[PDB]
Amino acid sequence: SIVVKNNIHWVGQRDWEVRDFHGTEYKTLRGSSYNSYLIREEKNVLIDTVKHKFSREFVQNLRNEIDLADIDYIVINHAEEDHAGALTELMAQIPDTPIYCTANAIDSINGHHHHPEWNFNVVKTGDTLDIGNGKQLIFVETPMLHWPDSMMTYLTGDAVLFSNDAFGQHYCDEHLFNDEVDQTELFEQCQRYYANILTPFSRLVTPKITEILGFNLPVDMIATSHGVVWRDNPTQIVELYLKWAADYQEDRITIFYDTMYNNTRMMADAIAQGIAETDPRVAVKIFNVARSDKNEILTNVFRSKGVLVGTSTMNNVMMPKIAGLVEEMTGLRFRNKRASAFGSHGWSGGAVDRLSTRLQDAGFEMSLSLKAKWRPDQDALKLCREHGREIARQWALAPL
Amino acid sequence: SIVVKNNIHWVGQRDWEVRDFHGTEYKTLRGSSYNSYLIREEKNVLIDTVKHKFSREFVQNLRNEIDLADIDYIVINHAEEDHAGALTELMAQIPDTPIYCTANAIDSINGHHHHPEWNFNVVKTGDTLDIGNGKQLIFVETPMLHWPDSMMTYLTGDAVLFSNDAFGQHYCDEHLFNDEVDQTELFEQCQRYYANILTPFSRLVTPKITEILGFNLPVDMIATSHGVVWRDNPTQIVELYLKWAADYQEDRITIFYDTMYNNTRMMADAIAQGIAETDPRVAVKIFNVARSDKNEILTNVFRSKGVLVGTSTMNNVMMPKIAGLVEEMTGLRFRNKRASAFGSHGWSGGAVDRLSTRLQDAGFEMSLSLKAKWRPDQDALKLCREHGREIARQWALAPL
Ligand SMILES: Cc1cc2nc3c(=O)[nH]c(=O)nc-3n(C[C@H](O)[C@H](O)[C@H](O)COP(=O)(O)O)c2cc1C
Ligand SMILES: Cc1cc2nc3c(=O)[nH]c(=O)nc-3n(C[C@H](O)[C@H](O)[C@H](O)COP(=O)(O)O)c2cc1C
Ligand SMILES: [Fe+3]
Ligand SMILES: [Fe+3]
Ligand SMILES: [Fe+3]
Ligand SMILES: [Fe+3]
Ligand SMILES: [O]
Ligand SMILES: [O]
Repeated sequence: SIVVKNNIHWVGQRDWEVRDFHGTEYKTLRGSSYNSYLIREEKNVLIDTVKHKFSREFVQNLRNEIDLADIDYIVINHAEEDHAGALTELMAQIPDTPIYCTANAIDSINGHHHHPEWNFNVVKTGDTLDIGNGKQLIFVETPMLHWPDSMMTYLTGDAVLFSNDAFGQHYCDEHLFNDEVDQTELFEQCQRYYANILTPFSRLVTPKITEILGFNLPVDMIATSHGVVWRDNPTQIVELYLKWAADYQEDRITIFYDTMYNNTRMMADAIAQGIAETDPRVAVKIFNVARSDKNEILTNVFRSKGVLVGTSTMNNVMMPKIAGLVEEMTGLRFRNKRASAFGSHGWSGGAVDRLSTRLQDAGFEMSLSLKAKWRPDQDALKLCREHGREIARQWALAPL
Repeated sequence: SIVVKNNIHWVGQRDWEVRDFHGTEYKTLRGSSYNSYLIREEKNVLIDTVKHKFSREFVQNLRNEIDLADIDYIVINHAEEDHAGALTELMAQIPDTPIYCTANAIDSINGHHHHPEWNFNVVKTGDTLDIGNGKQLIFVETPMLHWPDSMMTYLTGDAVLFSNDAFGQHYCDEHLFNDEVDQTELFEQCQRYYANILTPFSRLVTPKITEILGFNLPVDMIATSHGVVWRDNPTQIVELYLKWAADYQEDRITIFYDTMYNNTRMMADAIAQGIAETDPRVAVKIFNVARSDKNEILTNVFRSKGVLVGTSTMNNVMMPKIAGLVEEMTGLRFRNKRASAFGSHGWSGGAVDRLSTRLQDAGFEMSLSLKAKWRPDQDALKLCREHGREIARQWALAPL
């Protein structure tokens, strides 16, 4: 175990191998960690557990740190399998130990573990739990961030905020603190995490953070459930969340597509050239959805002021990977972004109009579409390049 | 080159490495071949070419077989890149050589190659082309099988039908004839080809085959553009096409799903058990779309009387791989099939109803949906197993 601060001990699990989260919809290219914490004052408190995969290691490591019978309280901020997965294994040894969680958490814990006989203690925002030596735990409900059962736990005196998923990231390292790891990799994983997970709940992020700041509680460290512990200027991740929640966008345009014979690809490249020669201020990224990392694309969309999506017509409908990605964007609910559909067809086409409608359903402000027949010749590529010019001028943040 | 029959020579290209067709939407697990044919009578006729990738090999191999200036006519049954890709390379050496094709083919050839100055000869069904020695070519238009430009070429005397894509399959082997290869692998690739490509055009297959048979033309061999040449009982593939075109279905049910925490998976397994214990006549297949071959799933759907599709609710919508697969099935237009949606959710759900609607849009006759909250307990698994019973009884081809 590792000492976080004073009597706070890290008893979590590092995961160097993990590459698949949420089935296969979140790629963790730099692994992850599942942070669990043991506070040892007059009372002994365990905050969260780990993924069920590492349940046998978690309990064994916990035994080496403390006698299981000496654990007074267990706090579950979040009952997702990556934090409450080892709960059944633990409660098998100490079935009488009280569990402090939200009312919604009782539903989610019982939903996964099927042990309603456990001793649950419903907490709400403002409720306190004394652990001795002048210190206490303060609970703050954070529903739909990102689950109905989500909450945070604040420790007085030591001034440590256990925020669980919030402000966390999928980044594995032997070092525990934020000032001990590579800043670029840390930032990338942080923004990747928010873009793919917390984007649809951005409207709830700002008022909740404002509420927490209203409590006037000092924060020396922010102990998340994923990745590093923020100790050096810990509120930097809070400020990033405030910026990211305000319908974040840079002067950036993301282009992604799928293709069978590279006809749509040639259209995408021509559009990009038109943009770059019209507005040098705009950053342009191009991805083939069949050949690229899906979560990297979505992170770029989150950063972009607008997107262009390409697809060829196949059996009167759009390419499936495009349809799948559009469905996902419909759930992430991006705001204040614009979009334009394009692609090639053989005869009757129809997939571009179909795509344009579904992008509109996803919440994008739609511009005119761009269509081409078979492989674009020099004249057709001019039209594609002209489309990029028209898009650049329309989506301009500032004149010229 | 290989002698097909008399003066008919195979001058195509084998592709052992190929794994991706139509972008990445068709996996060729056993490679493929691109069959081109050179007929040498009084006139010399080249039928189709090969993929553009092998253009330099194709021309060089063609030179070794015959002087390029001695080629009288070029026949293009189909202008898709895997058959007409090496055309520009060839016409650069012999620009005056006439091209015989459909009216729609002029649009598709020029669409890919941008050389409208080529000498095109529009042919329609019934048109003939004498090549000497009492032999001639007879052209038969096959629009939307699978392209608007598609046609077949029949050679009199030798009685060889050049059917291009039709009756072909993606199967690579050193041996050229159907009686020289593994029958099981051949059948599998044949059915895989029809299910993923020709299913939406099944209504056109039967009348077209009926029309061809009406011509009373003898067929000794069927030389496709993909895979083996049918010489031993060559009409067996024609009969399979007739069976497959009649809204083909066996006593079979396909179940596929995507999941994040295996909750939906446990539902799928319970449903299967309920079916198998209710109707022993039914064959059941289960696939995880994120972990399985997409084209194998679709081949099973083609063979199935009905399907069950599972998904969890993620950001109020369905899993993207499921959305993508449903979009593709909407294009394949399966007929006379039934479906049932299922899956797990956390709180409000909604993805199952969303999926049920889109399956209905895909043409499936929808039965009642099955829903569960979090991880199904013993009581919930009974309900899932009961759902399988209800489905089995409803979809029964015969009583009991
Ligand atoms: C399997 C298949 C199905 C197709 N279906 C259609 C169609 O329904 N409507 C259409 O206009 N073109 C259709 N096409 C033609 C393509 O849209 C055309 O070749 C396009 O220019 C290729 O786009 P891409 O190279 O960007 O993938 C189809 C092509 C293939 C291979
Ligand atoms: C990222 C994420 C988003 C979710 N969104 C919803 C939702 O919008 N509505 C809902 O009812 N449950 C939601 N859930 C909960 C899951 O539907 C629930 O855990 C389900 O039982 C898991 O299904 P599975 O294991 O088959 O993938 C979400 C879960 C995750 C991880
Ligand atoms: Fe979570
Ligand atoms: Fe988590
Ligand atoms: Fe084809
Ligand atoms: Fe082909
Ligand atoms: O989580
Ligand atoms: O093809």
